Amino acid sequence: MKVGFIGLGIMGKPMSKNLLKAGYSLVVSDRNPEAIADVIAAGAETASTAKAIAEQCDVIITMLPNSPHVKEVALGENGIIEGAKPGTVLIDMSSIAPLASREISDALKAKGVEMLDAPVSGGEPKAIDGTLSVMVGGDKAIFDKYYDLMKAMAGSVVHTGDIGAGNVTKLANQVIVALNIAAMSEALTLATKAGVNPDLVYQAIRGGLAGSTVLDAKAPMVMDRNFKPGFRIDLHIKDLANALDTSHGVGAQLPLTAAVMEMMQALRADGHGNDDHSALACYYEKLAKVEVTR
Ligand SMILES: [Cl-]
Repeated sequence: MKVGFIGLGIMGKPMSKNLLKAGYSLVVSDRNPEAIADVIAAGAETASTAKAIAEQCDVIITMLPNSPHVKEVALGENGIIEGAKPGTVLIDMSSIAPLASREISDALKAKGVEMLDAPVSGGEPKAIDGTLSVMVGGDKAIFDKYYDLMKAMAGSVVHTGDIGAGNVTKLANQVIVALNIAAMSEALTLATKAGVNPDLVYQAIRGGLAGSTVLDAKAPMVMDRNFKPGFRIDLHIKDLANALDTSHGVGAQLPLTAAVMEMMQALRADGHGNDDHSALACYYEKLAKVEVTR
């Protein structure tokens, strides 16, 4: 097993380093040569194209921002499909529209290339420490074959259905993450405006029914004025767009997501698109005229 890994960003880079630590041999690529250099310094090899990675690796992980990027890497000129022999597996760990996962899977299947959609959750801290949750769609046999590989980056790896089900699960995930952040922001801004120190609020509630992974990850960032990604608002906008599109296709009911989407549009318009999604707090701060600080 040489394992391909394409996309060495905020999530991808630490994930690849966990695979190296677990003893896997990697051939890596990214648009940033410095990101490649960092991962080769940890033990990886590299190649000049996705096609060349696919020529050398029986399994390839992608960790990319959106469907256009995955489509270019998987299907485009010098892409995976041009180098992959029948039986090669793509594990796309990107968060992309479920329809796009299915489209890319069908295109790869025509060449005999298999695919799992295995997006993740846990944020940069859990990408680093290897305790991500992974949620996967595709064939059970392929899931079972690469469970250990995926588990080397993760605290949990769960099969959720056929191809695309990983990304459907990730849409549900991203609805929860956005709303949990917004809810934290709404509540902390209320308490601050009403004259109670939000750090004492955080300490007081974190152990009860209001406790969450978002609360412990993001309340400190907000109060310390640290909005460095992390996970950019612009990427969360793409995920909510996908969630809303899916909801409108199947007739689900997404009122709170629809509201938080408009908040994120306001944040993007006010220069916060490249901030961590904890910057949802800044929306509330600006409307309530108070800052949530230590
Ligand atoms: Cl997408």
